[PDB]
Amino acid sequence: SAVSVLAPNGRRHTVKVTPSTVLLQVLEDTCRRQDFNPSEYDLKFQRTVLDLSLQWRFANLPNNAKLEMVPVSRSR
Repeated sequence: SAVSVLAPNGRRHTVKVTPSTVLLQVLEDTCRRQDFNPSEYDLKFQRTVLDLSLQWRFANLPNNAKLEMVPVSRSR
């Protein structure tokens, strides 16, 4: 399994995550290294929202699991 994050700011980065790994840990990890906040950033893929409370084991993401990056505070 692999996850991809396409930043609309012109920044395209892909992060390989596990299908059993919580996006929270990945998002938090990438957010930590990428010094980013969820309350200021939101992730969504197709018809599935990508956030912290969105586990792959549930949100069921695609192989490269490509997610779209969007500035904001969680889904809503």
